[PDB]
Amino acid sequence: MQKHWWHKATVYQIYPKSFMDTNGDGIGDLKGITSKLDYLQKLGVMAIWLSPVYDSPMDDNGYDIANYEAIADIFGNMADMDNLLTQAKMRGIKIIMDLVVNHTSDEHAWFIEAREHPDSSERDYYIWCDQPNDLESIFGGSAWQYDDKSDQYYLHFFSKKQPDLNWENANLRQKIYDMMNFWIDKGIGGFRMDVIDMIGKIPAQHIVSNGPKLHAYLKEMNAASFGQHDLLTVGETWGATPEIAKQYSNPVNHELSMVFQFEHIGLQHKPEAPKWDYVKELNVPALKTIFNKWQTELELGQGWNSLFWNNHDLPRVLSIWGNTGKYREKSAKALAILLHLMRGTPYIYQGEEIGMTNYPFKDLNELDDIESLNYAKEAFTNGKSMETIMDSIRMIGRDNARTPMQWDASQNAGFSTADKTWLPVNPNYKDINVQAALKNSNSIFYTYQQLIQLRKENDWLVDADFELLPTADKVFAYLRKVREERYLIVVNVSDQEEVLEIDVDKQETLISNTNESAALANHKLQPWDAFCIKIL
Ligand SMILES: [Ca+2]
Ligand SMILES: [Ca+2]
Ligand SMILES: [Ca+2]
Repeated sequence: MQKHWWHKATVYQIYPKSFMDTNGDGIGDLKGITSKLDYLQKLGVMAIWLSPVYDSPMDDNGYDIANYEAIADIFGNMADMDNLLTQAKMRGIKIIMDLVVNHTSDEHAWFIEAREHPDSSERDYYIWCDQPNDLESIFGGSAWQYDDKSDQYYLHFFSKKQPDLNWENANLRQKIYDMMNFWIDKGIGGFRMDVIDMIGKIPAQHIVSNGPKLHAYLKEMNAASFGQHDLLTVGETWGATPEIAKQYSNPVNHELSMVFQFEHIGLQHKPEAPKWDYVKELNVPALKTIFNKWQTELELGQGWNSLFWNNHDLPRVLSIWGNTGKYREKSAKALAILLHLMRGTPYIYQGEEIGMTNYPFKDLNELDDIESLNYAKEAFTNGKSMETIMDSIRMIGRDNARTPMQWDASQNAGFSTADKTWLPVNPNYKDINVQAALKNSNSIFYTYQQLIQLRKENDWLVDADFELLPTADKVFAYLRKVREERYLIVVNVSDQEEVLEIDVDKQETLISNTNESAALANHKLQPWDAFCIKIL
């Protein structure tokens, strides 16, 4: 197991439009991010996964790129970007850019030429057809959009303004590599690869993710760009299984460092049902099976896990799986303890470290996300009341993760000085904000800070194995072992008292949000009790 700088790293995901606004337009920008690097350094993260800040029409808020080498005017300019890289590096922080190459904006120059001149080479940069099959767009409707100018349908698994790139075109792939090397030379620390498991798509055969040439393309990409460097590459792979992740992350395959797997996220909705048909409560026994599987199947040297609870497309963890009332702070720490002490690279989504929650959206106008808006329009004429629709969106809507970062108790939680913010600031900012989190020595922030420091200083977080222990349904306990070291992690993922039928010899407490001694002696766990102790 060759160790790289990122094996001890914790990554922080920033959603640019909602992090920090510095010019009063109600939207976050690059200078905003740069001004908060001391805060992130204090937190201890070693890298930032920066969501798209490239030139874009914003149909999918940055994931529909019109120019891979230009900063969207709304975030600032290339000078601001360069300074961010510089200032971040000065503080031990690397920047991981969001690589979105499965598709581009329909306003990208390649597509404009493809449509304007169907004989051009860029025409083959996309996927066209005369007779469309029944493939569907992930944002609703057909994945094929009819273009009346050229008289053919172009593929788009996402919005109509996000035409898919043709990865069978070796020349297109090379263009992508040239663009990737453009960013590599600027000093980035890696790439977060957007739906990367779709580049092996074969539309005509209804093959989307995990296509036959997927890994060959990744090997080619690696060899043509990031491979020669020591960067962190993580792919967003919704169709990833432990076996597939081994192929992606085992160093011997020369592909990626790790990938985001969404099997645990699948528990947020009924099996074989739309994400909108959400599950009210976390099936802890189900989560235990999934986490244990990924921990066991990806043994050191054979692969590497990424660890996350939420992102810019998911409900904040406290709202979907934690507690947002009497045990908000405690459940937040519990969930933090539970995830970060497993083997892998953990990712913290902005606001997660202070325990932010979903937002109580009142109506559709207040929303912004095309996915939710498309869902609402369809659902309303298919048996769903507006109230039922708004209820699903308040729980699952991607906009819940996109409300402004809550810095303090001043106007707009200190996010901006503008009359209004692009997305509304959650009123709970009066109680939930960075300033208040930093002031309280035992706040959620310090739990994450401590977890981050434990990983940077102790090899066992990486070297130790993982063993799930038999416990009550809602109790998530496991031990990490290596050499003469044995670590016991116990987390009561429950709003109520649970049993703990174990006997151990505690020799050291690494971290705890409660009186771990009392729990061990009384053989019972208080709601959301969580701790890691070194045992004999
Ligand atoms: Ca701004
Ligand atoms: Ca026509
Ligand atoms: Ca003002």
